[PDB]
Amino acid sequence: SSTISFITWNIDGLDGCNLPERARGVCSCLALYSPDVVFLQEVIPPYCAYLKKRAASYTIITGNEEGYFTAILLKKGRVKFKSQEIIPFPNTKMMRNLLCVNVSLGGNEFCLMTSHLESTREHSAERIRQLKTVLGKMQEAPDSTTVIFAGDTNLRDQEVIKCGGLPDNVFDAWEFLGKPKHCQYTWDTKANNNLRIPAAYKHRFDRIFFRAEEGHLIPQSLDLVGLEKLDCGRFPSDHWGLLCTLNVVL
Amino acid sequence: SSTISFITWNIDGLDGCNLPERARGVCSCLALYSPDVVFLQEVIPPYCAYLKKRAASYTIITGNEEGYFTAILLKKGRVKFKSQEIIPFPNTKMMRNLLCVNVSLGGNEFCLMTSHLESTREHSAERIRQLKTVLGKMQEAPDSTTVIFAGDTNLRDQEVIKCGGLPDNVFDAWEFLGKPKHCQYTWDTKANNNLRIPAAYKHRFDRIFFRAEEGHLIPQSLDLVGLEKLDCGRFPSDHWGLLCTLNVV
DNA sequence: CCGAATTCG
DNA sequence: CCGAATTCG
Ligand SMILES: [Cl-]
Repeated sequence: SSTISFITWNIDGLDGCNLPERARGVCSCLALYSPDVVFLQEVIPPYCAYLKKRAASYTIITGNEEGYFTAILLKKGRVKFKSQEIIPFPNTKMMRNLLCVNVSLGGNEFCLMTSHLESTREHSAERIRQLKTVLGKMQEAPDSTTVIFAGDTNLRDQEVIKCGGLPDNVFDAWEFLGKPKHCQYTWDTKANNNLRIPAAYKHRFDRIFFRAEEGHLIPQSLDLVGLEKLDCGRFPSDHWGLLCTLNVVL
Repeated sequence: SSTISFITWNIDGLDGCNLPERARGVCSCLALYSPDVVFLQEVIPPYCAYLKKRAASYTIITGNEEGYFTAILLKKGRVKFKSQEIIPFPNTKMMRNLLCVNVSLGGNEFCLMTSHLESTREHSAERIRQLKTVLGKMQEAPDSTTVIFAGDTNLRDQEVIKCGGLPDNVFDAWEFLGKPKHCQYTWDTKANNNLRIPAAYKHRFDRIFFRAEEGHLIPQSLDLVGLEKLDCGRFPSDHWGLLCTLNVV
C-alpha cells in the first residue's frame, strides 16, 4: 500500500540479565505491530539468532557479527533488498558505524540507515562528528532515493544547535509531527528501571530523520513501544522503541 | 633543651604489597631519628599491632582502630600523655576525622593534631571543609598551649586560597622556612615508584601547621624521610615522611 | 593515590 | 546508559 511503518529500538544486548525473556518480549512487539522495517541497535550474536527463530518473517541485515552492533530487519513479502554498505566512523572508540541498506518498498526506492552514535556525556565531540557524517551521507545519497535514518543518537538538544541544526532538507519526524509529548522521551529512568538508576533522567536519544521530495514522505504517527513490563519485572530494554507510520504519495 | 622533633608520615597501610617489609622499614627510620612525636596516617590494625611491638619506646594513641585510621606516637620518658579527643568530619565519605592529643613535653603544654583529609581531586569541596574544621580547632585551643597539626592534607594548589588562606596566627612550617625545595614534594611518582603510576605527578600533600605566639615557636629544620629503598625493591611508603625540629622559646 | 576506563545502584 | 565510585598501569 501507500503507507509504510517501522520500529527503531535499542534493545540493550549488553545487559545480560533476562536477555532470553527480553528478546522474546521484543519479538512480541514485532508480532503485535508487524512493521515493514525494524532498526535495532545493541544487538549481540545470540540476540541475533533469537530473532531468526521468533521473527522469521524478517530478513536481517547487520552492520557486524561480533561484539555489539546494529541491524535492519526487512519484512519478507513487502520489502525487497537491493544492496547494503557500512560507512565506518574512523574515530569511534566504541565500534560504532553507519549501516546503509537500499531496498524497494511499495514500488518506491528507499535508503534505510541506522547507527548507534557514540555514548555518554564525555564523548560529545565524537558524537557530533558522527552526526555530521550521517547527515552528510543522507544528502549525498542518490537524488532518486528517499532516505530514512532511525537510530540511537544519544543526542542532547544543545549538541544539535552546536552542530548547526538539521539541514533544510532533512526532517526530524517527531519535530514534523509537532513535538508531541507522549513519545518525547525514549530513555527515561523514572518510568523504566532496567538499569537500576535511582535518579530520574529522561532524554530523546532515539530519533528518526528523513530526506524526501517535497510532500512525498509524510509522517502520520509516533508511539512508544516496549512499555509492557515482562514476567521477570523488567522491560525489554532500558530504551523505549519508536513506532512510526508514514504515508508515501506518488 | 627547649626543642621538639616530630615526623608525619602517611605509611599507606592500604597498600598490601610488602607491608611487613615496609613496616620494618618505617620502624627502622623512626629509630634512626628517634623523634619525640610521630603522626602516622593510613595505619591499619595489624600495622598498629606491629608498631606496639617494634616501636615499644612509643605510646600509640589511636581512635577507632577500625578500617584505616591515623595514630600519634609519643616517646616514653619525653612526652607525658594527658588526654585525647576525636573530632568528626560529619560529611566525610572516607571515614576521616581529626585526632587530637594533649601532652606535656619539656614542661610545655602541646595540643598535637593529625588527620588524613579527603582524597582525590574530585572531593576538593569536602577537603576544604575539613581544612576549615582543622584550622577551627587550632584557633579554639587554650592560648597557653602550643598547637601543632601534622598530617596528610591532600591539598592542591589554589585550594588553600579558595578556602580563604591561613589565619594570621597559624603558620605552615614549610612556608615559614622559605619554601625550601629540598623537601617540597612529599608525594612524587617520579622519585617514588610504589604505586607504579607511569606519569610524573608531584604534590606537597603532607603539611605541618602550628599556632604559636609571636616568636614563641621557630621551625629549625624540615627534611624528607623514608628515602631509602628497601631490600624488596620498594619504599616504606608512596609518601615521603617529614622530619621537623622546632625550638620553643 | 594520578586519572582514564570501567563498574554499578 | 546517569554519574559517583572503583580500578589499575
Ligand atoms: Cl506495565
